[PDB]
Amino acid sequence: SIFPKISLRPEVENYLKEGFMNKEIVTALGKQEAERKFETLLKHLSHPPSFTTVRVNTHLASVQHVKNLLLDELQKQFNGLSVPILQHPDLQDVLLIPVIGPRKNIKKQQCEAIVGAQCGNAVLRGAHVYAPGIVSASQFMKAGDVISVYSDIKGKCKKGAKEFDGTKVFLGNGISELSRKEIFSGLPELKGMGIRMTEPVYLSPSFDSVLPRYLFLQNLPSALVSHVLNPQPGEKILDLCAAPGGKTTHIAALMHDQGEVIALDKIFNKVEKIKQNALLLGLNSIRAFCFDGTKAVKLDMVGEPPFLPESFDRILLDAPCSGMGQRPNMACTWSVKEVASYQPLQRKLFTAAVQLLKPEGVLVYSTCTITLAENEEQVAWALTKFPCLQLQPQEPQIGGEGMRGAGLSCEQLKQLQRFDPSAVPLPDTDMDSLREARREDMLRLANKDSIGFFIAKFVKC
RNA sequence: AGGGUAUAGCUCAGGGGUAGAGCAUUUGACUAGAUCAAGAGGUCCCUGGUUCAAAUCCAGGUGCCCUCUCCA
Repeated sequence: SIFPKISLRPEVENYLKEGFMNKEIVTALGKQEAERKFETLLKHLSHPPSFTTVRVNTHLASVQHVKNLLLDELQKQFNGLSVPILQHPDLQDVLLIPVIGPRKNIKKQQCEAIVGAQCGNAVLRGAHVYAPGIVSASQFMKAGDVISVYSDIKGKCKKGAKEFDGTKVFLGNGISELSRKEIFSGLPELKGMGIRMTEPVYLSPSFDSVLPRYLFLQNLPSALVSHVLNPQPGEKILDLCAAPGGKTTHIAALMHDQGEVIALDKIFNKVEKIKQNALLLGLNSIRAFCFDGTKAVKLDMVGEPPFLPESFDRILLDAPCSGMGQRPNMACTWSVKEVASYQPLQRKLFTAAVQLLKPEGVLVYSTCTITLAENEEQVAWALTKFPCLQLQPQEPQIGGEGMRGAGLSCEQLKQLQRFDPSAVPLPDTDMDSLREARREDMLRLANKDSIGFFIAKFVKC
């Protein structure tokens, strides 16, 4: 629709192209088709998902209660607009709010501000512009000025700059609450509101300080993962890469906080964020540790990690990935070496996971990337190296089947869940479109028009 | 078969031989700053290797980072 394709390095785009145009897909579909599929994918990745999906913290509040509170909240924020809040029939603890946009009738103001690419993506998903996000602003900007926010998708703007000839993307207009002086004079690492978005291209609710103990903003497949893992109350669960602990706290909430959930991560601050989230949402079965997942298997002779092999009931490998499935992702200035730099680490973490998994246990491997090398290929590799593992069907089944290329069978591909951004056309949700929308169309939209994601389920013998 | 990164207070270019920009700060003019000038600034992370010579290339060490919705 409104945005161009995702700006990739030629080498990177040709890499992904090599991925989606392999012998198998070409055979089953033909080059003329697969190419358009790939291009459509690249065209969709630049645009936000058409649904704001929020997870309800069932361990503190019910879905109904939270839904009503969010109805009041949306009534407040949107000044009396009428957007619905659907409840997913398959994901019981997930609420869905449709995204209104894009709006092409936004009049660009002369007073401008430039945020980081990440902050831009956040704004497109309904966030305001907080002070640490602004990297550039008009030198004559005062608090209260109606300004136009642009996203530095290339990340080539040097902080403090009064002008920028690089690549900008209009995100919408908002009222400023700081002057350029207040932001860039001296060095105050100040926090708070910088730009209150009043006219965004995509209209979505702001989830900053609203129902912090009841809500958790989370993409549909990410919430789906914990459901697929299917943890039972009283079991022992371990996710090697947990931070900031969305899927962790979800797992804990599914177990009614009755059991043991061990969460690991390499970076300290991230682990602290896990703990903060757990304490916030009221989960007490969560125990977080700063630790290298690859070195989590006990070897030397001595409750904390490392752990003895086959000592966990279920294991979730939410492995680190290229993040190519991220939406909206307008530009990626990465090297190819950087993009494919994850396969070895993923494999190490996988091996460590399998070693730590009890027999008849469940191992869920999940990424938010679209590359074959990090998804289906890893599944084939895993099924080869570990013959004790066996691919399992998943519930609920929401995403598409696995992509051909790794040499798996159709029966094997059907047991995988791959979310494809190019599944459905980009819906230009308007109020008139809202009024005339069948519910099943909205649900199919939420299920299909989502970020890139991949889920695989394994059982040990 | 993990990767990226370390340079001025901040944000970052650059590049085998005299240290670069924007912003911040400092000073001077003009009417506190949508003005004009002027200079103040850094053992270029540590160690070792290649080399006549390493801030640059290489290896090891260390710190930070690799978004899976919102103080970026």
